[PDB]
Amino acid sequence: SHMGTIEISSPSKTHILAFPFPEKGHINPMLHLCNRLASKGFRVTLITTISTYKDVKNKIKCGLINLESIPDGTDKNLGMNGYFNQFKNSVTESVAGIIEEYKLGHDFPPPKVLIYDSTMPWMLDVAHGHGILGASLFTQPCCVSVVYYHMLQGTIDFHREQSSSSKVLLLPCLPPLEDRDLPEFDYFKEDSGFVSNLLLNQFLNIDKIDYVLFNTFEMLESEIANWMSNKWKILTIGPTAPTANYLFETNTEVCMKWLDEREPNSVIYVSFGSIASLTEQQMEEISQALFTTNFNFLWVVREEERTKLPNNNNPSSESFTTAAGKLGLIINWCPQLDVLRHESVACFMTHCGWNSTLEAISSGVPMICVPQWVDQTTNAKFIQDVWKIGVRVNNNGGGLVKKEEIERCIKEVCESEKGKELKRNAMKWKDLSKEAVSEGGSSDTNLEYFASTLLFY
Ligand SMILES: O=c1ccn([C@@H]2O[C@H](COP(=O)(O)OP(=O)(O)O)[C@@H](O)[C@H]2O)c(=O)[nH]1
Repeated sequence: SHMGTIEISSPSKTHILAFPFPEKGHINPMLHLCNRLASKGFRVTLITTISTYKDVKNKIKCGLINLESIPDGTDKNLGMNGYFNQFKNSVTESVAGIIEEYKLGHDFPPPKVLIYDSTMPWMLDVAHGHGILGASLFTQPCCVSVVYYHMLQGTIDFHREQSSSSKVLLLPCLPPLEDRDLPEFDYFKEDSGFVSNLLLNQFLNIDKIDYVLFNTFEMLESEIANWMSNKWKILTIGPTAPTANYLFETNTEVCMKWLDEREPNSVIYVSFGSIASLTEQQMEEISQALFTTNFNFLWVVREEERTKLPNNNNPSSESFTTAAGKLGLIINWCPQLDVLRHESVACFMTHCGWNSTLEAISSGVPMICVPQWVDQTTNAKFIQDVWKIGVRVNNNGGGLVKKEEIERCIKEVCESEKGKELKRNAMKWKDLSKEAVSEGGSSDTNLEYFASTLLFY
């Protein structure tokens, strides 16, 4: 006869903590990843600052994710330094308290891993200091991330005096990068060094991270992902957003109704993300282009940005018939993924934030690139010249993008034979995007590696 005990380690008895930096471009890929992990059966606790808790609570539906709030640690009114140092002190202690709370509880399994935003690398020390694994979630592509790595290593001169000559930078497994293709820190002026260090320091403890996760897929970034694979065991697990236990954004019904009433491939979707704020002159140039183009438009203009519009109680939305006989809608926020996947959307005029770029890739929507800072410039270079799914506008070579140049790009993407090829390329990358996260695809495999190895004794 036999006698003894069997212990089973399963996703249902495995507790994943996740902690995004409180900006939408960081929260959203983290949330999507939490949804996929919950679907595999894991217990998942999303930790987020109290000021983003409401936004996140309104978005998550059907249940599977356990939500915890922590203090903001900031007030958003101070300058970047201080807003950040207080921030790091505050969330270290509060996440540490959550970790210990769940180690001692009985409703949940003890935490086995903390998934933390890659720009908060000190959270690896919190995870290890409490005896649990640390997964660093990068929310930018491999290609721009490697540029930060090379910048941190201080081997090549990244200083730019662009006024006396033009520089082109060659890094391994990357295309030649002109000066305008480098991640853009000069916009931030005296805080350029601080923003820079934030992104560079993602790599301070790369050798010690238990899981390095990238919201990208291998085929999209083949050469550079492999390069990174040979140095670190990175796991490309993207897109974390679902293909065509979910996220519900506001104004979903409004935008879907409006788009349903347009013709297929008739709408330019315009958004500059959750953070960027364009000058009122830049808003003017974009306005006049969209009001004279041969297409309908849906333009997200955030509430705080309505004052920058050309034009006492800023409307939450505004409906238009344009000078070319088309229809426009300005709205404070939309379900961007549903919008990009709508048959009416012909192209995406974007600031080229990474989530916007990859959502567009996963939706097969070609792009007009109007990058503003950090990784957006590098993303635009890859969108136009590598993936060939969009066109980048030309600034005085920070410079204003004039309506005529915006119109140029709209006509190329939306009217020309070249535009038809960009669309074909975008549908191709969308299929590869789907294959990566389907069973046996590179991202499904890499995410299963993370999930399966979490169970090991
Ligand atoms: O009307 C909008 C505009 C943006 N987004 C989402 O907000 C995120 C923007 O992140 P991104 O990386 O593109 O740029 P960031 O906002 O960080 O500059 C993306 O997940 C978008 O889908 C949205 O849900 N509704």
